[PDB]
Amino acid sequence: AAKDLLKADDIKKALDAVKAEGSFNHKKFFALVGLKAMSANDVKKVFKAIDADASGFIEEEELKFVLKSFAADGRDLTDAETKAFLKAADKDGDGKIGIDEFETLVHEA
Ligand SMILES: [Ca+2]
Ligand SMILES: [Ca+2]
Repeated sequence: AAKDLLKADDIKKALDAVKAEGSFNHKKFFALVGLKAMSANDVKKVFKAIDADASGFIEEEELKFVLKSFAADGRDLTDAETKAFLKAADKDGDGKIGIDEFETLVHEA
């Protein structure tokens, strides 16, 4: 759904930089693809897609396929890479990244 809403080549540079098995962080990746360039509104729409279980929330499982909107199966978290996104974006440390938390980590990425 966000594959046509992106630049295409921007997703090939971020994923090509993290493809390693633990080379993903979340800042250099999103900063590359260009998700922060989107507008807070078009960001709430990017998150609505991150929301895998349609629960207006980004749970740890979402993090596993966080880059799914860009690729049904693009970057497959290594597990440790998923433990970074969760402890790098979850500021309140609640276990769920709502929008403001997500759009805040997508723009500061
Ligand atoms: Ca959710
Ligand atoms: Ca949170």
